[PDB]
Amino acid sequence: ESLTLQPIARVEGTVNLPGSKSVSNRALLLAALARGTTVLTNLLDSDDVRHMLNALSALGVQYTLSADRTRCEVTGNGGPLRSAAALELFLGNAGTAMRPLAAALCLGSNDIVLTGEPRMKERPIGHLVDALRQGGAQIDCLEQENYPPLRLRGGFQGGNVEVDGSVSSQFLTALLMTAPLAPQDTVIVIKGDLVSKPYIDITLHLMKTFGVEVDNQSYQRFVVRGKQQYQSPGDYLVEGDASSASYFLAAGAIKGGTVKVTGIGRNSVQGDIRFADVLEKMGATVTWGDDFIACTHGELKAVDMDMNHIPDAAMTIATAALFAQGTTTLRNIYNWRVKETDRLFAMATELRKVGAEVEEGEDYIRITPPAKLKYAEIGTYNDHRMAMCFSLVALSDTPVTILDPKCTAKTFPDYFEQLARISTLA
Ligand SMILES: O=C(O)C1=C[C@@H](OP(=O)(O)O)[C@@H](O)[C@H](O)C1
Repeated sequence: ESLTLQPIARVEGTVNLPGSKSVSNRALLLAALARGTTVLTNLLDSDDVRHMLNALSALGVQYTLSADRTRCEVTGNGGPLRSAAALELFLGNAGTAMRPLAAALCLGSNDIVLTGEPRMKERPIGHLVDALRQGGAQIDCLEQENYPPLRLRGGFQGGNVEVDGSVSSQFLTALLMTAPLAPQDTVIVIKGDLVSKPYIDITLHLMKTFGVEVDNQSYQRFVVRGKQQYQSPGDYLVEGDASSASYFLAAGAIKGGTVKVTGIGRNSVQGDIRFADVLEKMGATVTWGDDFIACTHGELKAVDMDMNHIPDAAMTIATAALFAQGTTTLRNIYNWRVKETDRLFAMATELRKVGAEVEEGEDYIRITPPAKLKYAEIGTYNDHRMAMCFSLVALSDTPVTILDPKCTAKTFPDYFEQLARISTLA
């Protein structure tokens, strides 16, 4: 399968964002653990969320979904997830299911195997397993240490644990969400640098919404009290997805017009709202509201920036760089290599097909645009963001052909239709 995008002369309009994947999967897990019934509004319907929903169903969590799957009423367990069956749960390539559920299922005495698609068995989890085992969990890495599939037999108590922060923030997120329900207090010491810190902030905001606070000591040590129970907030509104928003804001920066996205704004908890600051630095004009961000085209110039705070939205800058004057350098993005694909390799390989000169560093990428873009078929590596980032090539005089376009469904099934709604073809 492929989709050819014809050259787009102008983008403009207003995009009502689908729900945030990061918020959706945290809120589903917390609602399943909490006391009380939580009603989630603007939940994302995408593969990653569906895998979380299916796992929760298999684990006995009671919930109802609206016809469109964006409103979900979750009856909380008022305690850890529990199954008497020796289940095997398939989690696709959803890190926000695999990492958080691996930790959550270490509470109690279940016997559950977590697995996923071939790529998920190549994505690291050892830093999380190490910390969980330090706290008493029984875990078997059935194929190789440091990777799924995992057999979880429970027993996490708490105590003094160390988690490496240098590869994924999702390990710390998973520990943070599970620790409050453990029988003992947990003191988490961070080994090394912590990457993707804004996603830790999402986790802490969500936990607070569900009635639990922790002591965050400068992102280097976290004190969590055990013996707690999450408390349903009642209604909870899932923010629009700020990572999905990046494509439309960038499209406005490149080929607007003014493109406005709704469902996020200046006070959102998602770190990817800071992507708009990059577009502003490149020369676009950005306007903020409480519930929108808008971007209007201006002449674009390259940037050289540390992108560790926005690793996903940073991919959008890599293709937006094709439209900027000068060489763009994106630094401190090593963990691109361990995500849906090796995104440093993939981004460099596909950018070169459209004519860019690319230096693929170990943990950075440097992109020098060609004078004129070239037509290419873009491989997408079963990575939603490769498809969505390369859609921006068509904001030029050159079409682009996206291979396997349905991979966008990991987080954004209707991406191309939403892009078409704001596009005027040349
Ligand atoms: O916690 C989250 O919701 C996420 C954390 C990030 O991963 P890393 O912490 O591995 O960078 C991000 O890339 C991912 O898409 C979503």
